[PDB]
Amino acid sequence: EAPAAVVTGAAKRIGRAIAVKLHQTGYRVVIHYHNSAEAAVSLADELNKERSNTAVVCQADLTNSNVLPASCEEIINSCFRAFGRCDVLVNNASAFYPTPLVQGKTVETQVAELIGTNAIAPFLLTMSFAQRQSSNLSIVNLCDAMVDQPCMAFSLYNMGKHALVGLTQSAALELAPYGIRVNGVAPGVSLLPVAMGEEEKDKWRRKVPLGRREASAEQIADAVIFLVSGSAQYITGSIIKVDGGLSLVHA
Amino acid sequence: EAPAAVVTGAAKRIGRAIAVKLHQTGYRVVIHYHNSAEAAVSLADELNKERSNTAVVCQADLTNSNVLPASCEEIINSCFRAFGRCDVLVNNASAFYPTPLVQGKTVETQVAELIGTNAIAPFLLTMSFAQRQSSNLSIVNLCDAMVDQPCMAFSLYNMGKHALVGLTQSAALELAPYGIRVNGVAPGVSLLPVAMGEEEKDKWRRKVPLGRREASAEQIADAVIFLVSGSAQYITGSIIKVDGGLSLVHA
Amino acid sequence: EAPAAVVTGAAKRIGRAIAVKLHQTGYRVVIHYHNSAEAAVSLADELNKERSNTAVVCQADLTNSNVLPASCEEIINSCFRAFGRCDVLVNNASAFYPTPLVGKTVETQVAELIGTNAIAPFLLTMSFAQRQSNLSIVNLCDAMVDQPCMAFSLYNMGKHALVGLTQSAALELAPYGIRVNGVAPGVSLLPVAMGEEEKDKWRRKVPLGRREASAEQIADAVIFLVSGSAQYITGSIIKVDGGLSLVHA
Amino acid sequence: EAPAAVVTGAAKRIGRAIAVKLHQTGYRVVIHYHNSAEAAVSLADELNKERSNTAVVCQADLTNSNVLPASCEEIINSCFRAFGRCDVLVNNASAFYPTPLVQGKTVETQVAELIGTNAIAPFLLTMSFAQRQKSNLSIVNLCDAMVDQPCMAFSLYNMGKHALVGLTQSAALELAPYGIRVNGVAPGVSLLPVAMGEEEKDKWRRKVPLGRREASAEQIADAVIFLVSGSAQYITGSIIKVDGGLSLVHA
Ligand SMILES: NC(=O)c1ccc[n+]([C@@H]2O[C@H](COP(=O)([O-])OP(=O)(O)OC[C@H]3O[C@@H](n4cnc5c(N)ncnc54)[C@H](OP(=O)(O)O)[C@@H]3O)[C@@H](O)[C@H]2O)c1
Ligand SMILES: NC(=O)c1ccc[n+]([C@@H]2O[C@H](COP(=O)([O-])OP(=O)(O)OC[C@H]3O[C@@H](n4cnc5c(N)ncnc54)[C@H](OP(=O)(O)O)[C@@H]3O)[C@@H](O)[C@H]2O)c1
Ligand SMILES: NC(=O)c1ccc[n+]([C@@H]2O[C@H](COP(=O)([O-])OP(=O)(O)OC[C@H]3O[C@@H](n4cnc5c(N)ncnc54)[C@H](OP(=O)(O)O)[C@@H]3O)[C@@H](O)[C@H]2O)c1
Ligand SMILES: NC(=O)c1ccc[n+]([C@@H]2O[C@H](COP(=O)([O-])OP(=O)(O)OC[C@H]3O[C@@H](n4cnc5c(N)ncnc54)[C@H](OP(=O)(O)O)[C@@H]3O)[C@@H](O)[C@H]2O)c1
Ligand SMILES: Nc1nc(N)c2c(-c3ccccc3)c(-c3ccc(Br)cc3)[nH]c2n1
Ligand SMILES: Nc1nc(N)c2c(-c3ccccc3)c(-c3ccc(Br)cc3)[nH]c2n1
Ligand SMILES: Nc1nc(N)c2c(-c3ccccc3)c(-c3ccc(Br)cc3)[nH]c2n1
Ligand SMILES: Nc1nc(N)c2c(-c3ccccc3)c(-c3ccc(Br)cc3)[nH]c2n1
Repeated sequence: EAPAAVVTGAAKRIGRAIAVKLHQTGYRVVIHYHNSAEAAVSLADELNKERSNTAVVCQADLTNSNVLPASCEEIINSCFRAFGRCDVLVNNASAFYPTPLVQGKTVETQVAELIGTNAIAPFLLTMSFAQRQSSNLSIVNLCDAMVDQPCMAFSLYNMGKHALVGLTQSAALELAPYGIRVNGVAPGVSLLPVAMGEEEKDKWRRKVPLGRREASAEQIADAVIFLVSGSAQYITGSIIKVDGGLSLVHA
Repeated sequence: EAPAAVVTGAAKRIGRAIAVKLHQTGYRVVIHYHNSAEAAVSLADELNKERSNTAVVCQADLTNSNVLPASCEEIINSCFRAFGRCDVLVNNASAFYPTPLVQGKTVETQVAELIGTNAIAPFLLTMSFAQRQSSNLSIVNLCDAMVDQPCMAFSLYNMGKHALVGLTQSAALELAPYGIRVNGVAPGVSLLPVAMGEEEKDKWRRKVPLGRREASAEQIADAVIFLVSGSAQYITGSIIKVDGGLSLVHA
Repeated sequence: EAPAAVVTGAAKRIGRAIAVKLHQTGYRVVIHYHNSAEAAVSLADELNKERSNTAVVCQADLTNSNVLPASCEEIINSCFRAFGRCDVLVNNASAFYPTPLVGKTVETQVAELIGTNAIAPFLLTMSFAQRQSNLSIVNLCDAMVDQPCMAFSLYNMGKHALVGLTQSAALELAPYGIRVNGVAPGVSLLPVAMGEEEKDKWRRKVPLGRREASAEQIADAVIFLVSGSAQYITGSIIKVDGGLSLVHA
Repeated sequence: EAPAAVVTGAAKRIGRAIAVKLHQTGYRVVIHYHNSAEAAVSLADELNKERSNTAVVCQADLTNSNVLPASCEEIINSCFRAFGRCDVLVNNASAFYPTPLVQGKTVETQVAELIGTNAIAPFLLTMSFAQRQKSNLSIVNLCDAMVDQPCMAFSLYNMGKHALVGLTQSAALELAPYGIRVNGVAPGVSLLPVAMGEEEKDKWRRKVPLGRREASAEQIADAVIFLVSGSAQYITGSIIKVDGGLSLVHA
């Protein structure tokens, strides 16, 4: 029978691309979302129309809180519900905005959001994924290739992305006895943020040595697909950059 | 007059060695502690017996919560109250224990203590240290040379230490325009846990290529006070391992 | 027409599996070898007997010396002569033996270890870039580069050099559309030569399945990096180590 | 009795600054040099005026060749003949010029020079240092903080420096039983070529978060002094960036 995948924040952009490619590949999918209800379901529609009863949505806030453990357990239960199993988890949902260390939301809701989405939620979803368990179980976390050359005033965001690296590695180690492989994919400049002015998008595009453009979500998705495939059966603890060389450029 | 430093989790072991070294090099010191009140006031007595009015204790749970921001603000304030300045902050305090992904603290609490002590409280304390500001201002984060080869089942801890790497870097970037340098010191195996039985202590020592033993607490302190000193005026963002070669030893 | 690939040290073990997989994917191949000439011409038969005229062999010593640049120029040149093109270069060949800080001369140890693992790869890359689709290079790195074997420093030195090439050439060749990346095995394809004790010694260390990578698992990552699914990947090095580099002493 | 150090390319600039400081710390010094005989000797003199019979010079080419092992072995013997002991070795001489991949030394020569100076000579020097020694014995390699963010068209230089990281770690591990520590110091932007236009110099300075200026050679030397000191006695395999945050700045 077909294998099943959760993708968090899958309604749009890189998560959507990841869900769709998983689906094209043969996976059933749980499309998680938080605010983007309509677009989660029009994606479920498009997927179901290709193959019936192979895409469900599932809603949750992944901010850090007393209920996040329960919420994450439910994101996983929702895959066991819909489809009777969970083979793959993709931690993609991510909050991303500035948090200057100096003044010239409150700071703890910033902690909860940035940290929760980017680290703690992936950790709990990792627990829950593992608890339930010729399989090919793997997890893939959306990392950041610029993690060691971070943007100005984004410390919390970066602490979250650093912790996810930490999680990737710890969980790879601890869960390899179970055959649960844990890897990551590190976009650099990919789909630019929607509000960003077009002249700012071009600035960033120009930085990238491979063809002076951002990666398509599709291109990110391909690195994910590879890591979930049987061609990655010996890979765990690896974080593939997909950055066009961006991480290599000195200031 | 004499500079002032805050050392978190300073009552004993490595934090006490830092406090002491900074005091001998001529700093006044805030000795932050959590539960170890006796050892803390005992340390501050010794240090004030050496040099009257140069040491204070300040108490605070560094567990993550919505008041942790004010608790950190107050640690910094305590230093400005007692001494009129704050030149150096050492982020030493840390919670350490297994958090197995697969199986009595709640996980939420496990998250709050492990992330909050090793990453969030430092972020917050950095913000406040920055906010409150001839001078040689620096921060020194106690990190972990094994961060990329972590203990089995210490994933929340390892995510906190990783995030602490991220802060060190992002903060160093963000606060260099203020002349605030931000660096780290990364033990490997130093003073073993108080209640580890000698036999297990030795398994760990035998792994150290340089001497087959652990770093004394002073050996850690030395790296700290180097990084604080004017012999490091241009160092920012560096984390210095003090692991006697252990991170280089493969399995 | 079908793309072409150079694989160094492709007569046997990982290098061979890589030449084979690239052939299955529809590439023509230049099979480089040094001493393993019998194996090398046998491989070429297999592949040519499967698709005619799609494999040649090419002998070279990749030890550092003043004729290396010429040797490396000629390996690339061999691919152009045999196939009219060269889309992919795989730096695989590598010398591997202890060189303690306390057989052969230290100058011969330097020239074999640094040559094979670093200098030939740099030379071959140069020649590859200068003779010019989905063009790219894959360097076989080493997942244990930052946690090495005791006494293997010339070797390690080579591998570190390789990382730097991989990055330096990734960045430099990008405006020419050449991608450069790496695959980094942990403990892989253990010989029958090694003792059961010593083979089990390494196998016990690997978190994922208590075993070494197969030649073909290392090759899989290679072909992923040359494929149209890696078009935005350059500068990247993929560990394929079953968790080994995450294991503390 | 006074300890003794070898410093390669000690005539000028950073290595001289290292020699001076080792000297001012109490070291007798071997000042090695290749073409700068006149400044080598003027330094030997300046130092010997300070303390008689504490500084010699030793000329050699450190390009890779059949005679490099012997030339390196001599350099070490030179310190032994002069001072009766070899305590510290600082590998600092480096060739540095662009070697583009794509269309007037021959490439064989460039290899020999860039890899010999940066990598093979430090290895051969490390062998002989070690061979003689079988206390506070340490080696310090001058590394590069931009080694993973390389300058465009400096592949052979970058390979050199990369191999050097590899030696540091390899040697640290292997020489640890002999009590010999092996560390590195990783300048980012220090002394700019004398002849480089100030307008070109400023483009590098302005990159540097910490004070928008290059490291002085004494700042680099402060890190080396630390590494050789008794404060660094458990420190091996470590590389300390001295870069004012430039390694942290993205494109
Ligand atoms: N874009 C890039 O160039 C880039 C660069 C480096 C790394 N990455 C990483 O690659 C991944 C994908 O990036 P992206 O730009 O596609 O992400 P994105 O557009 O910022 O957001 C991804 C999704 O995360 C979900 N999300 C945000 N906050 C949440 C919360 N509190 N609870 C639950 N879900 C939440 C959102 O879902 P709803 O819309 O359903 O509310 C959103 O659609 C991320 O992990 C990102 O950090 C991306
Ligand atoms: N020891 C090692 O071998 C080693 C290895 C790697 C890294 N490091 C790092 O070096 C630093 C010192 O190590 P160590 O072994 O001396 O640390 P430790 O004794 O395990 O912890 C130091 C102190 O941190 C404080 N702390 C713990 N939980 C807290 C909470 N919720 N709120 C406030 N404070 C809390 C405690 O103070 P009270 O006693 O007053 O409660 C504790 O005494 C740590 O960051 C550690 O991770 C040490
Ligand atoms: N095997 C592992 O576990 C492992 C681990 C980490 C990294 N890697 C890397 O992955 C790659 C493949 O590994 P491997 O174990 O398959 O390699 P291997 O069998 O040790 O060597 C492969 C080939 O390199 C060639 N070679 C050696 N010295 C040479 C010289 N002076 N000139 C030209 N060619 C020479 C030999 O060709 P001939 O037989 O024709 O003489 C040999 O067949 C290597 O770069 C290796 O370092 C492997
Ligand atoms: N300055 C920087 O910004 C920077 C940045 C990153 C790393 N570093 C590293 O820090 C170290 C010192 O840098 P620096 O700028 O002061 O050095 P440098 O001036 O570029 O060169 C140092 C010395 O190396 C010697 N040298 C060159 N080729 C040689 C050969 N074939 N054999 C023997 N010696 C040779 C020269 O000695 P003679 O003059 O006697 O011929 C020269 O004075 C170097 O290893 C460098 O790579 C420096
Ligand atoms: N969830 C999420 N969304 C994003 N949109 C980004 C973006 C993003 C922001 C601006 C332009 C392109 C991508 C990044 C990001 C991280 C480090 C650096 Br250096 C640069 C960008 N992380 C991100 N994470
Ligand atoms: N606050 C704190 N206390 C500690 N006692 C440790 C210890 C510690 C405990 C037992 C034996 C050696 C060290 C560590 C630690 C970090 C990485 C690895 Br791999 C292993 C342990 N972090 C620690 N952090
Ligand atoms: N060209 C080449 N051949 C090899 N056979 C190896 C081997 C190898 C060694 C022992 C058993 C099997 C393969 C490795 C290798 C590198 C780092 C560590 Br830590 C351990 C092994 N590199 C290698 N490179
Ligand atoms: N032996 C040597 N000398 C130098 N003068 C440099 C310089 C240097 C040359 C000009 C301006 C600034 C520094 C560098 C260097 C390292 C990383 C980058 Br990204 C760029 C240059 N390495 C060097 N190595």
